[PDB]
Order: sequence, then C-alpha cells, then structure tokens
Amino acid sequence: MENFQKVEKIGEGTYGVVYKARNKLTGEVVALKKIRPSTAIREISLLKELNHPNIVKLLDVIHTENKLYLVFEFLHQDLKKFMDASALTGIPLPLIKSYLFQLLQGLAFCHSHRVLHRDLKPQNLLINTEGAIKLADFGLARAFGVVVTLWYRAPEILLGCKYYSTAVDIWSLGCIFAEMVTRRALFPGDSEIDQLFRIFRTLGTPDEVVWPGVTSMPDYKPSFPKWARQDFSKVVPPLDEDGRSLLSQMLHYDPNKRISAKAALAHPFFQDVTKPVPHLRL
Ligand SMILES: Nc1nc(NC2CCCCC2)sc1C(=O)c1ccc2ccccc2c1
Repeated sequence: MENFQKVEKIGEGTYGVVYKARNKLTGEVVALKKIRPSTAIREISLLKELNHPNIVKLLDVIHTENKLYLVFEFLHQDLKKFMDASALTGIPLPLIKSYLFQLLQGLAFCHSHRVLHRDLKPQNLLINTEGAIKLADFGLARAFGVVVTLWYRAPEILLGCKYYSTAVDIWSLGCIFAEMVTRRALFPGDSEIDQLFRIFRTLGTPDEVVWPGVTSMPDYKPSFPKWARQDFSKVVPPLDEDGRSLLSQMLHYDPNKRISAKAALAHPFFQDVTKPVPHLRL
C-alpha cells in the first residue's frame, strides 16, 4: 500500500477485511479495516474525537482511490481467544470483574456521547498485557447501516424493532459476562428464531406484564410457545448473588427496565473490584 505495509490478515470483520499493518511514515503498528456514502464519512470522522481508556482508538478515516479504510489502535488479543485459551481453568473471578467493570465504563462513556455499538461480541473486545480491555467499533453500525453471530443480540432487535437504544449494548455485555463465568455461550442460537427461542426457554417467554408493548413488536407472533422462566441460579453457577443480581438487571426483557452502564458501575458486585494482570500467550 502507498501509505501502509501489511503485516498479515487478521480476519474478516463486519464491514470488510482487517489487517495488521505498519504506517510507513511513523512505523506504528495498527489494525487497518477495509470497508467493503458521504454521510458515513462525516459521521465516522466524528468518532475520531472519542477518547477513553476502554475504547479502541479510531486513529484515522482514510478515503483515497475511492476506497474507505479505518485505522484503529492495535491490541494483541481479543476476548474470544482469551476465553478459549482460559477454557480449562476459567478466567479468574477478579479478572472477570475487572473486565466487566472496564467494559461498563466504556459503554457509559459512549452512551453519554450518544454513540451505540449495537454488535458487541467477544471478537470486538480487545485486551492488552496490562489488564485493560477495550471495545472496538462503537458507532459503526449507525454510520454504515446494513456468517454473523446472533448470540449477543438483544430481544427487541430479534423481534424486529428498528429503533435501537443504549439497552442493546447492556444486553450484549450481560451475555458476555455470563459466558466469561460459565465458559459457555449463554444463548448460542443458529438462526434468528432459534436465538429468540433459546432466550425464551431460559428467561421465560415474555408477555405484556414483564414487557409492556412486546406483543406489538414487528415480528412478535401470538403463536410463540410459552416457556416458564428458569431459576436464575441454574443459569450461571457458581456466580455469587451480587453477580447474579447484576446480570439479571442487564438481561431484563424491556430495554427500558434494563440497567444503564452508569448505574451498573455502582452495583454492589463491584465493591471489591481490582485490576489484575492477565496471563496472555502472544
Ligand atoms: N484493534 C484491533 N486489534 C486487533 N488485533 C488482533 C487481536 C486478536 C489477535 C490478533 C491481533 S483486532 C482489532 C479490531 O479492532 C477488530 C475488532 C473486531 C474484529 C472482528 C473480526 C475480524 C477482525 C476484527 C478486528
């Protein structure tokens, strides 16, 4: 490339190929994302202003030769791989707590600036050797619009609501929290209806009592089976009651009842939070 030198392909992201690259002028290593609209350019450019320790920095937006690239700060591992690498022993609770706390700070920051992610998943949660965890790709979904993982999708999205709110990110993070604890995805659906029914089988089929307005959602069908809610203690053992209480608030059906990132940071679960060093094999 004219301005970068590719080191290697990292993988296929939501919007195009992602490469580990080196800036020719500075020598800095970055995550270069090729995007496969004028409104998009202006909107994404605004995201360069975001700066928070728990957000992967968007270093630049490059629009040349009628191609679009996003340059992001590079991190050495994502949470998906770290979880796989920690499958035999599990991620220590203090580290799970630290990561969840940091992720909520990242969400609280973005949300306060009116920026949603909409597609949080272990793949876009990046970690470094110092114990930090950061979220990548906030705001891209809105700017760009429309096999993809549905495992972390909020129910309102699965039910066809086309108006998103900050709550969709809290739902996704709750699912990730559960996965770090049990070492298994919470709702590993293989289709949109399977995803929805896995949620219903665990949390109970929603109704107008727990979710006012649910029966009027675009894809809601009166024919959905009626499953009873499972005992929460069976879903994420052996997470303690503070952890279970917080998780339940992040997984409320009604997005308006779902806890905010800001309020979650004050939950008793974080009374003893610390910042442990993870053991990363790079
Ligand atoms: N900043 C940043 N550093 C990265 N280093 C890699 C971490 C995992 C191990 C190899 C280096 S990956 C990254 C992303 O921002 C990012 C996020 C989601 C992705 C989903 C699918 C494919 C690529 C993706 C890349």
